[PDB]
Amino acid sequence: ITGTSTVGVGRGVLGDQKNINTTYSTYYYLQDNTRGNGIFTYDAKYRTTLPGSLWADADNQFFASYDAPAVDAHYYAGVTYDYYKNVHNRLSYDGNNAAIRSSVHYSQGYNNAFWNGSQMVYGDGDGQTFIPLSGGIDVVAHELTHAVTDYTAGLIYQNESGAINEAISDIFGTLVEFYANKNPDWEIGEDVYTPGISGDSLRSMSDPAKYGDPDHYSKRYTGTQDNGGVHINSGIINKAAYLISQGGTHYGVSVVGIGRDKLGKIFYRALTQYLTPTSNFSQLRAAAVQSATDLYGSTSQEVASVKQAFDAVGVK
Ligand SMILES: [Ca+2]
Ligand SMILES: [Ca+2]
Ligand SMILES: [Ca+2]
Ligand SMILES: [Ca+2]
Ligand SMILES: [Cl-]
Ligand SMILES: [Cl-]
Ligand SMILES: [Cl-]
Ligand code: NA
Ligand code: NA
Ligand code: NA
Ligand code: NA
Ligand code: NA
Ligand SMILES: [Zn+2]
Repeated sequence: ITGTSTVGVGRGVLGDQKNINTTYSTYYYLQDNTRGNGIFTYDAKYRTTLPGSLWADADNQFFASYDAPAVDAHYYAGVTYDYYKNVHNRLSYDGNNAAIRSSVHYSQGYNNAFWNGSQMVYGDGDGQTFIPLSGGIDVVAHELTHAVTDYTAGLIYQNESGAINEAISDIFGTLVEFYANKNPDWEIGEDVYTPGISGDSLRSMSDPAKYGDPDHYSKRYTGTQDNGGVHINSGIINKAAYLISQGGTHYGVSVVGIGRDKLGKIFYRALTQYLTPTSNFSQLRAAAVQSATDLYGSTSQEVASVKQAFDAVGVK
C-alpha cells in the first residue's frame, strides 16, 4: 500500500517491547519501507489461505495478545535482512532486494513454520509444545535462509542435499541470533519450544545427540521419514560447523575454532559459489575446503580446521 513511513511500538511473543517500521495510510500497516523493496507482515486469521490480509492497525501500537506474533515476524525479518546486507553484501534473498512477506496466525494450533517457495508462514503452536513460532529469531532466520538457498545453490529438499539445505538454515539462523545478540546459543528454537520446560530446544548444534540426532556420519539415518532424514542428518553438518567455530575434540579428533564470523564467510562462499542442487556431504566438504582456500589460502589455519571438523564428523 502507499503511504508515509512511520515507526510503531509493540510487544513481542516473549513480552519484550520493540520498535517496528510501519506505513500509514488511514491505517498503520506492518509494511517496513526501509529495507529493500519492503517487509510485509500479514494476518492469516487462523486459516490456511495465504497470504491473508496485510496487517492493519488503528493507532500504531501493537500491545494486544493477538499482535505479538506479527510484531516479532516483522521485526526479526528486518534483523535477518540487516544481517545478510551488512555481513555478506546480499540485498534480500535473491540479491536484488526482493520483498519479504510473512503471514502469522496460520491455521489453528499449528506447531511449525515454513517457507512455501514465496513467503514465510508461522503457526501459533498449541501452547504446550510451541508458543508462536516467530518468537524465536533463529526460527525466523532459519526459514528466511531457505529462500536464500533456493535462489543460489538450489539444494533439493531430500536425502543428503536436503540435510545440507536444513543444516545451512540452522547455521545462519544461529549466526543471525548471535548477530542480534540476545542470549545466543548453539540450540535451535529454545525461545519458542515447550513453554514451561527450560533448557531444552528443538535441535542442538553443539551436541545434536542430546536429542537423538546423529553427530557422526556412521550414525546417519538411511530411511523414509522426514524426506530421507533432512531434519535428522543435518546434525552431522551442524556439529561440523560448531567444531569449526568453537573448536573441540569429537570422537577423538581435536579441532581448533576460527570463530563465528569466519564460519559465516566460508559457508556463504560455499553456498553461493560451489554448491549445486544435488550436492551431497562429500561435495559439501570439498566446497567448504575451496572457500577456505579462496578466502584464506592453501595452507591457512582455516583450511586446516575445516578438514579437521569434517574428519571429526566422519565426512570424507
Ligand atoms: Ca493497535
Ligand atoms: Ca537463545
Ligand atoms: Ca538458538
Ligand atoms: Ca522449553
Ligand atoms: Cl482477534
Ligand atoms: Cl520447509
Ligand atoms: Cl523447515
Ligand atoms: Na528497538
Ligand atoms: Na530499524
Ligand atoms: Na513424515
Ligand atoms: Na561454547
Ligand atoms: Na594455493
Ligand atoms: Zn528448515
